[PDB]
Amino acid sequence: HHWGYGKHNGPEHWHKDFPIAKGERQSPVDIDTHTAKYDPSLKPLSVSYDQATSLRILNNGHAFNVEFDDSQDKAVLKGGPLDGTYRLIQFHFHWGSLDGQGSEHTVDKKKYAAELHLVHWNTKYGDFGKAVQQPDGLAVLGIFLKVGSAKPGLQKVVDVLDSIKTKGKSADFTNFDPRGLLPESLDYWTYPGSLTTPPLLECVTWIVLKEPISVSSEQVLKFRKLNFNGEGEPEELMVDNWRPAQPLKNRQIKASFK
Ligand code: NI
Ligand code: NI
Repeated sequence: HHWGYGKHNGPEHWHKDFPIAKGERQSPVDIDTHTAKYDPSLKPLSVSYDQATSLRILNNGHAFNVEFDDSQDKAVLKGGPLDGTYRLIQFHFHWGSLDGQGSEHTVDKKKYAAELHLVHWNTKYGDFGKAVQQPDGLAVLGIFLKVGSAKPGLQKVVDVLDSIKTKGKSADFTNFDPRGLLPESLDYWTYPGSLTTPPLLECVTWIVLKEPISVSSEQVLKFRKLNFNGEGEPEELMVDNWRPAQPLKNRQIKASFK
């Protein structure tokens, strides 16, 4: 709770507390769409969110986390590059100060206005805390946001943010359907990587959807009204909470589509 996104505590500093920041499988990365190899071996991706059950939303001083009840076999990601089954625990976003930046992954160096991360843990390790200690512990579905038409399924999120403005505030947040945040297509890129915030663990199979979602300007402007600070400290708007692209280091990015 000293790391952040600023000049003196941002991404270029994180390696001091977290040496893995300079590791061999760090995220995000630029997705070079011409270099990515179509992989006919990938099985169909399966997103089964019909029983997802949200519990709460928290401003953690970095982003806001929508946390789900993951105590039962509900809200599962499987197939694609995955072996076994991964359970949804939370989602969050990364976004910019301006529409021209905000995403963590880039596509041929293109930055989107924001990116959504749906975080799932491998059920073979029994819970999230043990899964993050394993190289195949997590599967994160990444979805790019562009500014245009509103996303009606985002509006419940946008409307609770005024209740969690500052670091440490949380609220009850039930019956949120994450299916309303998906694009039409499940075409994706996949590669082995890491968490994009400290502790930067190399435990993620990344699945980045090719098709962005559209959100309105007014929706992302409400993201940018959150605060990094806690109440009673100077106001610092919660913007630019994205780590830039890291070295690919001879990993391969595979495409699900030709
Ligand atoms: Ni700290
Ligand atoms: Ni993230």
